[PDB]
Amino acid sequence: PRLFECSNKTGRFLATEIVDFTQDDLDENDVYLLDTWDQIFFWIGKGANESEKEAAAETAQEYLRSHPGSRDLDTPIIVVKQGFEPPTFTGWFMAWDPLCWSDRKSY
Repeated sequence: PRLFECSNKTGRFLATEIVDFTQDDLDENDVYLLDTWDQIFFWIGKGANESEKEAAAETAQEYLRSHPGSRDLDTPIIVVKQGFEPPTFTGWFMAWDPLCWSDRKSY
């Protein structure tokens, strides 16, 4: 439910948590972490450094430890690339998306 913007300034990576916000505050290219019930959605843009995605990935696991379940952490994460916004992920937000009918258009 809560995001996590972690990016490096110049040569050092910085980890910062971001309260459940909307896409409006969603920076252009940054490393965010959206932990949902089914699984955590890892959104990685094009600008996001290779290290940021790595550090921000492990830093998030720390929070997951607070969640229930036993080996729920073993579950794999759905990697996301820059330029793809599925109507499923958006549902994880508090503000519904009009693109939720992307499937209704078909059988």
